Formats: sequence, structure tokens, C-alpha cells
Amino acid sequence: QFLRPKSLDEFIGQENVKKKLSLALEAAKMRGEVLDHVLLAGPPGLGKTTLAHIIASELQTNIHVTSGPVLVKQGDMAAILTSLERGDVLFIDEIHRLNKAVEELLYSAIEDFQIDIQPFTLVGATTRSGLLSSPLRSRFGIILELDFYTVKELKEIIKRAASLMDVEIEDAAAEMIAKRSRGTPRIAIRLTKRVRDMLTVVKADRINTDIVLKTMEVLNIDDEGLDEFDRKILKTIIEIYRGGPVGLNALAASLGVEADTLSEVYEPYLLQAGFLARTPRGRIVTEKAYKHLKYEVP
Ligand SMILES: Nc1ncnc2c1ncn2[C@@H]1O[C@H](COP(=O)(O)OP(=O)(O)O)[C@@H](O)[C@H]1O
Ligand SMILES: [Co+2]
Repeated sequence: QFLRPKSLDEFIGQENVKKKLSLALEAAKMRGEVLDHVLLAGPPGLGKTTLAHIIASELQTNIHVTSGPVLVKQGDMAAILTSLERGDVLFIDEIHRLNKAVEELLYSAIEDFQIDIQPFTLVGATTRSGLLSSPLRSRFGIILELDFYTVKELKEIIKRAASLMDVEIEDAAAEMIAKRSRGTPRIAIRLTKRVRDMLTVVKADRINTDIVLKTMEVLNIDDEGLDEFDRKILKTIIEIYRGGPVGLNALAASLGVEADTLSEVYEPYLLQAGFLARTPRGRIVTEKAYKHLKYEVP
């Protein structure tokens, strides 16, 4: 947790999100008012959880962490709501996974602020804002959509991480890791830790391009940052479905994984990076995919 930003000033990137959040945060603090409800949406590892904690820290209130699938019976939701103190942040990750039972209960605590519930700030996190119910989504006065980070931003996050792990790194090497981080801070930091391991075993004074390449080879990460499963998705569409189009459920069944893990975790960067495309009839692979994986373009 020593690598987790403790404030917006330590949060690299997401300029648009930061200015919007900072505005609402500073104003609330100055007026001593409870912050309006906030919804954080975007792929995993982009900092949603980090922002939820920063919000509570700046308001100088307590944060209550929970998950949608964890809150099944109304009893679990009631207990949490009644433990909230004025101004507290109720952070619900995977909020779109709330069942109608606890959902309707949470919905009520937002309007009438009674189940007697102390005014609080609801901070929800989801991979896609479109997953939340129409009713609940209209309750958030602040919606922050996080998109993938730029290579420059990731490079900065990597250099910051290395410094915190007591390891030197050359700019060129940091650039190389960032280019292979699939636009995600979580991925970039994990790769940096693994490259640190290589530097340790090879007894180097600082992380260079050579050390990075050696590590990428051990981790099976290619020049585009794609890992084994990313390649598996693309290769399955290419070989089994002749390039597509193939439906999400069909592709998921062939891969032996939940459709959610596919469309919420892996597909986002593949679409953003131009390896995959979505059509009404299903997912399709692009020419860039065939060329990158060295497949004869049909
Ligand atoms: N802007 C950022 N600067 C530095 N590290 C970041 C940033 N955003 C995310 N991270 C890092 O990445 C990891 C992932 O973040 P997290 O907030 O848990 O993601 P999410 O809830 O979106 O899955 C955290 O370790 C965190 O400290
Ligand atoms: Co479908």
C-alpha cells in the first residue's frame, strides 16, 4: 500500500477526472458539507479504489469498503448503513452486482436518508457505468469515467514505483515497460516489480533495456504488451472462428471463462489497441491482430 497514491497530488494522470473531483472536493470541504455521490467507472487497475480512499482522506472522514456480490441479504446492507457516520464514504466496488434486495434498500437510504441514516457519500466503482441500473445511476451527481493512461503517464508511475522500491531505472527502460503495460497502472507496477527481480538476480546497478527485455521474455509479454491469455483470445477467434464474427457467450465458452472476465477485463485494451472490433453479429479480429501474431492475412 506504500505504492498507492494518498492524495490527488500523488495521483499521476487522469487530468480530467482530477480537476472535476478536486472542484467538488475542495468546495465541499470549504462549506463543511457532505460530498455528492460519486460513481467511478473504467477497466480494472486504473485507480478507482485508489480514488475512493483519496476522497475519504481529503474529506477527513472514514471510508467503509464493501462489494456488490458480498452484500446478499438486506441485513448485511442495513448493518453497514447504520454504522456510517456523517460525511463518511460508503465505497461499493462492483456496485452493479447489487441484487434488487440490497439495491432497493441502498436506494432508499439515498433519497430519504432513512432505512435514521446519517448523511453520507456513496462512492461506487464499476468496470462500465452502463452496467448499473437506470434508477441507481441517476442518483450519482458526479460520474468519473477513467480511460487508459498514456505511455508517458505510465512511465512516470513506473519511475515513481522504482524509486519507492529502492531501485534505479533508466528512462529508456521505463519507457519500454510502459509501452507493455496495456494502459494500466496496476500492470505497470507489477511489471516493474518483476523487472526489479531480474535486476536482483543479474546483479545490475540499474534497470536498463536489456534487463527489461530479459524479464519480458520470462513473463511471456510481447512488444505490444499482450500476455498469454490476450494472445489466446485473438488466436481462438482467428483459428476457431475464422476471424469472427463470434458472439461473446460463444467465445467465452470456448475459452472456458466467464463472459464478464472477457468483456470487462481483457477486451477493453484489445479494442482500444486495435486488435479487436465489435459488430452486431459478434467480435472480430483486425488486420493488426493477424500481422502481430504472424498469421497469413485471409
Ligand atoms: N494514477 C495513479 N498513479 C500511481 N499509481 C496508480 C494510479 N492509479 C492506480 N494506481 C495504482 O495501481 C494499483 C491499482 O489501483 P486500484 O485503485 O486498486 O484500481 P481499480 O480499483 O481501478 O481496480 C494501485 O496499486 C495503485 O496504487
Ligand atoms: Co452476445
